[PDB]
Amino acid sequence: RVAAHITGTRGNTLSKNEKALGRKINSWESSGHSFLSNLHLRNGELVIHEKGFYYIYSQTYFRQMVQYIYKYTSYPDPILLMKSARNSCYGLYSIYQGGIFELKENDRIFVSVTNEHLIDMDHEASFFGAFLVG
Repeated sequence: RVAAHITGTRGNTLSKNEKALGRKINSWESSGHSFLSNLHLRNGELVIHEKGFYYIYSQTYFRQMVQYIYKYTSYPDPILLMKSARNSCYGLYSIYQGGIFELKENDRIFVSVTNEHLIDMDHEASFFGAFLVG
């Protein structure tokens, strides 16, 4: 089985730039409902082992709030796959988005966000994963 769901561990009050927009999230972890099967975690990125279509999704709890999902292929710069944007009026702005994407062996994917208004790493409120579809 090829699948992964990694948890955001929180230990609340948490734009863009040339190559990648927002700031990359790397505080996930492989006791919080997160696992790794035929995929691993490194530098806060999901490294692909098997080539195939993958339904990638991410929920970032914000507690211009835009969530990004990049892929690092055999190409110098990060390739943006999906982007979920929101704008506030306290606040509650969870953001879920997913989509099927073709990946090659060694492709690394990561989540990026605009900290426009805090991000809560509740292992239940903020996760990142993907799985092989066929």
